[PDB]
Amino acid sequence: FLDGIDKAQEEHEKYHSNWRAMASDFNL
Amino acid sequence: FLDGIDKAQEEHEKYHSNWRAMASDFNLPPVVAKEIVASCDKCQLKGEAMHGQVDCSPGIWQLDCTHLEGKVILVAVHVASGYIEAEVIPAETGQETAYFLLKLAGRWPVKTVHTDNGSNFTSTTVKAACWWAGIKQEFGIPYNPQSQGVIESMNKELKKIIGQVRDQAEHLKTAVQMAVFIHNFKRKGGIGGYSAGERIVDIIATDIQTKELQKQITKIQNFRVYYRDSRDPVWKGPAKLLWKGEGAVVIQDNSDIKVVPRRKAKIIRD
Amino acid sequence: FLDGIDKAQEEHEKYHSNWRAMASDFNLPPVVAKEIVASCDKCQLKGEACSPGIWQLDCTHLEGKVILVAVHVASGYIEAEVIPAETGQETAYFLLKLAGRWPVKTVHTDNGSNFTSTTVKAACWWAGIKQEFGIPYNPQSQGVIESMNKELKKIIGQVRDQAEHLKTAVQMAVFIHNFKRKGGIGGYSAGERIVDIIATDIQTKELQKQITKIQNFRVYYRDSRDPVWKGPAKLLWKGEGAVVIQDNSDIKVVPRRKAKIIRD
Amino acid sequence: FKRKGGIGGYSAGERIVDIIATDIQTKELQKQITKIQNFRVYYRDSRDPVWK
DNA sequence: ACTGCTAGAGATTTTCCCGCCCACG
DNA sequence: CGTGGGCGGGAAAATCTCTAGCA
DNA sequence: ACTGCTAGAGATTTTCCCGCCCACG
DNA sequence: CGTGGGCGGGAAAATCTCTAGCA
Ligand SMILES: C[C@@H]1CCO[C@H]2Cn3cc(C(=O)NCc4ccc(F)cc4F)c(=O)c(O)c3C(=O)N12
Ligand SMILES: C[C@@H]1CCO[C@H]2Cn3cc(C(=O)NCc4ccc(F)cc4F)c(=O)c(O)c3C(=O)N12
Ligand SMILES: [Mg+2]
Ligand SMILES: [Mg+2]
Repeated sequence: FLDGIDKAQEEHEKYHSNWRAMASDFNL
Repeated sequence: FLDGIDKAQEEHEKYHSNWRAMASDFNLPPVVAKEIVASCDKCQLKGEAMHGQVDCSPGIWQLDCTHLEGKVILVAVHVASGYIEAEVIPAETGQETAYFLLKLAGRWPVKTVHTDNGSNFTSTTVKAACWWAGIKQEFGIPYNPQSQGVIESMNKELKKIIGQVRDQAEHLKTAVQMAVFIHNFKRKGGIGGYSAGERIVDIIATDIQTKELQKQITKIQNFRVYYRDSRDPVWKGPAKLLWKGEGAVVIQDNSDIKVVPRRKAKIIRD
Repeated sequence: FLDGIDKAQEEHEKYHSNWRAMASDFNLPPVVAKEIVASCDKCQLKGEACSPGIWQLDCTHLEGKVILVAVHVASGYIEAEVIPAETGQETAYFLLKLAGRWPVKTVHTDNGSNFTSTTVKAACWWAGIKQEFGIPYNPQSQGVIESMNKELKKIIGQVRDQAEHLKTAVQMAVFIHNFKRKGGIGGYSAGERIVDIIATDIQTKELQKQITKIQNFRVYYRDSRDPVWKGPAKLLWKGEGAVVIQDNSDIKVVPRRKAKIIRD
Repeated sequence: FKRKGGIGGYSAGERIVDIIATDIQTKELQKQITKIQNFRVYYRDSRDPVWK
């Protein structure tokens, strides 16, 4: 794959986000 | 007095023995053994074992200075939500911390500060600024950094994310701003999966909703509760009804928040 | 509960109130209120283009010293910062500070030389902020920005004897404009409006993030006195005894034993 | 405005204001405040830092 | 292929004893 | 007039926990 | 009059789902 | 030949616990 997963990967590249933040913000 | 008890005392004078040793060697009750243990002024133990409670009120903010790469960093943290804020200080002095506190008071509803007993946090400029802004000052135990440890844990977290974020930026403080942005917004979890930036909204939203609803309801609902207390027949009152229960109401007579049963109660309209 | 939906529908036909009024008044789940406000014809206004990220930027030069002023224009909140030297790095630093405190989504400014640096472009690329140059979002508050700057200069003319340095009096002035200026509909100084706007935006974007995964899902359902598995209807509220769905245009309730939820 | 009598000594336009004020107080506002002040409170007790 | 551990203090639960008194022989 | 049993009040014993110190 | 506290990792318990197959309409 | 319900196997979610570090 989804585009939200790829944008969560960009979020991980910029901020090293939590797993729950990426799961909540993109329904993962 | 038995002679073995006096010789137990002399044994404690020579060796500072256990209470169980004097109990077993002379067939003694443990009360007199712990008395003889308490008798010696050198037989003093390691203290008591329980932790205190740090206050959790929305008007309190913790503040502390820390050190990294030869620079001083001023951190302030709201206690209930964990919303953080940090800056690099030019020099450790009370006037720049007073300027930081004035920025904090201008941006947030701050009522009471609580720091340690450092030199910069005891300046006359900080006292004059807190008198100008009407901020109650408070300090902790002079040699106990544990009451203020909640901001130290966040300093640890801040430097840990600073370790993750130092390579992206040239200067230190740019990465510091990026890190405080990351922790205030990007880091989720805690109580209900939110960042601290949402809880600091929700706490003040409940603050400027619930007590205003309470002020609107306290002028309308005014019930006078007379109560027959336990072990007695005296109908005492009147008390202010806080909330009507199903089998037990809650009231306040003068200062006692009491859960008095409704069968032992009597509610008057005015 | 379920019989108030039609009297919310005729209410939205006569008066066209939003989902919050029909949700809080009729004690409904807000998803059926958002679908009632969604199914209307003349209640379909514009999109986002409201915004909590309405932020005006304006520079001034007072006492030969630069003051950069930001305004949260959705709530009328305003603050500023004393800047020593006019460069894009200072504006990017202040913009990253504003992004760290509040969720800055869009900024409105002019085409000034200090605000057009590539450092600010890299900062807003790392932040993800829509940017406007010279374009007002709406021309009502356009003069009000300048009038608030003049109001803050009047507050500076009040409190210049309250502090020695420029920025200390500036912080006292923004404290006064945050708290010592009352009025309005319910006596809000400056912060209660912006925390109300931010709380409502957070709640409605949580509702958007909740509902954006439900519309992918399918509910195949049969009825009571029926074995014909109809669908796939759209889920509104998953319940323990009754599940709310919509098949074509009707808000229906179903037993969970008659339900079948596709996970994608 | 200027013909005052009755119980409380008001005129007509003031008595109707006080009467409909008491009416809108006792009509729905008490029930509205008592049905909105139910909330969610997290807390901890003494000698234990685990919030409940 | 190696590894955190141990003495003491309230605190709290679990359990005999005694006296006693109310219920019975 | 001569016993029994539970209770309750108190002592006292086993365990929970928990803490600070070893640099 | 003051007060230890907080983010993360296995681990363990609690709980939907699905498919299926054995028991039944 | 046409359905229902428990089971089991697996996912997955809420909580227990426990530690590292703040000089
Ligand atoms: C010169 C050798 C060479 C190898 O390294 C050093 C350093 N060291 C450090 C501690 C120490 O930190 N004790 C306090 C402590 C803290 C935590 C914990 F879990 C256990 C603890 F004992 C010692 O006791 C010790 O003997 C030594 C030592 O001998 N040496
Ligand atoms: C110069 C002021 C004057 C007063 O005394 C000093 C010394 N100090 C020491 C620590 C420290 O050891 N933190 C680690 C830690 C260890 C155990 C625990 F339970 C809690 C903890 F935070 C600080 O954090 C700190 O800020 C200070 C400080 O500021 N000062
Ligand atoms: Mg300190
Ligand atoms: Mg410290």
